[PDB]
Amino acid sequence: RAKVAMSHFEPHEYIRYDLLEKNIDIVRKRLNRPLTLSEKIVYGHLDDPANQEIERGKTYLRLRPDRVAMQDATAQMAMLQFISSGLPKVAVPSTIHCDHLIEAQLGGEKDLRRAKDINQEVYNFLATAGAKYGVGFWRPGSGIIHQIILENYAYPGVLLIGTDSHTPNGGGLGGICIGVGGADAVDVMAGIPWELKCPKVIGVKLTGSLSGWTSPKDVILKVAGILTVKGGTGAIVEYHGPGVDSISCTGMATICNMGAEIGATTSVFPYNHRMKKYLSKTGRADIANLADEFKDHLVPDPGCHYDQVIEINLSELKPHINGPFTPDLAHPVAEVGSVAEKEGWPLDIRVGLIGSCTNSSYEDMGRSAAVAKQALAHGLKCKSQFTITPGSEQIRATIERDGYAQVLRDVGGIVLANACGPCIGQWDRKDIKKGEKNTIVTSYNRNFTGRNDANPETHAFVTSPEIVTALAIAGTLKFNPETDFLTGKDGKKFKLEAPDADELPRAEFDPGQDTYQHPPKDSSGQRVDVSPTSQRLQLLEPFDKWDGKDLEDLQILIKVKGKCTTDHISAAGPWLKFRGHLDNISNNLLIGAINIENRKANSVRNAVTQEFGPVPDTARYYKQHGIRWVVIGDENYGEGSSREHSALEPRHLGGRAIITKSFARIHETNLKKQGLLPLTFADPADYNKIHPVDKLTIQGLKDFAPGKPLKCIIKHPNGTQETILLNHTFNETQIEWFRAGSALNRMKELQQK
Ligand code: SF4
Repeated sequence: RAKVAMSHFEPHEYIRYDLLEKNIDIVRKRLNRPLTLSEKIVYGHLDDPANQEIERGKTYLRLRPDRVAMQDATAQMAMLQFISSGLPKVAVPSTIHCDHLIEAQLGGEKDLRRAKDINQEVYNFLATAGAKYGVGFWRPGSGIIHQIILENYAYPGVLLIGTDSHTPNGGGLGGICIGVGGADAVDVMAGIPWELKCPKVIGVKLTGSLSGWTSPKDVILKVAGILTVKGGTGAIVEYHGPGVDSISCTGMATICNMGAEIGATTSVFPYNHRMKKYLSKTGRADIANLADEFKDHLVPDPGCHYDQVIEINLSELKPHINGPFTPDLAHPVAEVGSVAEKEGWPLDIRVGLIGSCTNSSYEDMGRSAAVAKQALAHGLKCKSQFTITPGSEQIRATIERDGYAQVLRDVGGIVLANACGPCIGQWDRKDIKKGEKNTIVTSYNRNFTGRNDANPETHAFVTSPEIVTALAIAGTLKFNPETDFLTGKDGKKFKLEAPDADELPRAEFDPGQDTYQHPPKDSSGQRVDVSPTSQRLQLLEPFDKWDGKDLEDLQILIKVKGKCTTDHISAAGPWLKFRGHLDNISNNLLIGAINIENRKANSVRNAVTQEFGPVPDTARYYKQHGIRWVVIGDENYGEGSSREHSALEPRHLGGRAIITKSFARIHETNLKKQGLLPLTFADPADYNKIHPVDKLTIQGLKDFAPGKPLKCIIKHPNGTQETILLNHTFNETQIEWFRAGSALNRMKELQQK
């Protein structure tokens, strides 16, 4: 067909829209109905379009992704599992992005220099494993993974998977970009079909157009308050309607990004002229030209069916601020001042933080700068502390050039390295004592307990970058930028005009310094060295194969009450130091989860000793003594981040099964991948029949089968037993992972020995 390369770094890897077209046509012949846009891109990437059973919410699709992207907090364990596979080279375009391990402390260059010193061992391991297996490497300082992907790798119709739950960001350029755990990335780098449960499709019709202070972030802050954090589970969110053309390409990426907070498989927007424009300004006019010739396959079919439709009128949407400890507690900015007051949420804002992958684009920096120049024109500066993270080197170089960074420095902000930083708790915060109740407002996405600064009483609210700037200048939540007055230096009351800024640089982007490192596709005879006494890296020992028996008299390690996020199961911040060391990071296992017995975090009863202690220590004690254990959880267990450490750690410390009312998708897949049994109650009221003291037998593992429930015998202390039924969503591919001990063990059996 055309020979248009997938990116500037892979001149020989061509976009296959011909293949996409061919597969869409095979599938629509079978289904005889309109296809949504997500169905076109997803079913157009099927391994076997002619034979695949396609039922939304029901069948597992065997897909062929176009490329794999990893960031350095998850790439370590994905590459250690790739090293166990024994395979010589990755089968599809793959990149590593070093963005998670740069701690904010001093700002910019100083923080970057220090992270390069502190994290040398890790960055060295990833560059070397990258050179050897043929993975591209974006060096520290290059930018947050999703901003580098939008700028260089996402195009209309791509199917991309990434080891990070905010990989949906790339839906802002018309592709299907899905968050997975490191073991799923290994399947694709290994060349075997990736499986995904066929999604439902929620259509969101946008009407009207944005104006004034309302920005793209408000659309997804409103959708999250509507759907709630579990409302998107099992579905792709597909935006459509006349209002779509009112949003910039990075604005579309913001809305798709935070779809992660409602549990959605991903989100996507149809190819339009704002995307074409962004592709041309990022050096990819030939890809825009080819997508124009294939435009039919890059928009939804007329009259396609959504399983749920939501309609939002962009012209009536007002500025929102969500939180404090869930991203779906939504408030208009005009009322957060009074709800806070009523609820006892601290009103004075300590720190205002703009950035993260959700809101770090050129336009976000221009709109924040536009608020800040108005304050400056009245002789004001931020009352709160104010930090700014540019999403990539190209954006840092261009906002510097076009004057935005200096305005933001002059109102009192500190520009941080192009990295996650305070968003995953990589922040050396010292203005509050630990346990001090305080409020910070961010333009981030999650705001779970102790995620930004490990302080559980920090109240974090997420909003748009221009509203963080306005509230940082006022320093109080009781300020509405739309209505209220600030007092300048000169004694006059003045009002903030709504920010206006260009979506893209008028001139071209300044690319900044060189940060990509191509694999030697010649040499590749690197030895990857992992010191056997390293505290940060450790080669994996394979998990045990299933012994062929039922699981009798399992001890309950903990019965969790309430919300149990992957940040509750395997915290980040200081623990990021150990993301390549399974035994060392297992010391944070479930330390944030609330135990129903006492309502305490990290305090469970050891069954043998009858002493209450830390959860990691109690799991190690049971493991040491041969006691197999179980976790009993509530609804949406595993909400959040895709980090597979939340599944690897319970497997390492002797866990066998996790029985909940429901699971978030990526955690449930990670649990099956590591050879654990994720099971749900056939009747959620049975959660109330199980007490911490009871022992459980899971029965019927011998004829474990797709669609057949498992019998659980609850053994009460008084001799009383009760049988309940537990559902599972395993197909026969996944039952093989369980029988082998893990998915990686199974792949190694298929290597003929
Ligand atoms: S959500 Fe935060 S921690 Fe996760 S990739 Fe984005 S900026 Fe980094």
